[PDB]
Amino acid sequence: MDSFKVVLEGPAPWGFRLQGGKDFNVPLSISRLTPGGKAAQAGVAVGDWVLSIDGENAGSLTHIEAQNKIRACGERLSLGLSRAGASAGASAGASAHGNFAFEGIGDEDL
Repeated sequence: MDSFKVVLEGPAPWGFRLQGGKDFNVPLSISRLTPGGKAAQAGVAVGDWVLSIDGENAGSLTHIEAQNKIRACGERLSLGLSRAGASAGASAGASAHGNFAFEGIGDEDL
């Protein structure tokens, strides 16, 4: 699989989430990604497999830690993703109706 990187730098916050847990022998990946959001600008899509955060390998950090790595960002955030197989998908037209899933979240949101 061909790996790649994506750095998102901007004034406003991000609009994506993360999950998994290295400590729990679980890989890190994006939980949710708002349509046309900040992360989307860089070309990120929910489902991808996270390899590193803020230019630092996330193979030593846990789920909760992974978040702090992003929020800690000050100038720019550099994340690394890879080509996943049958990860997941989404819908764009749904936006027209207002198909969202953001509410009572934040603990993991970024």
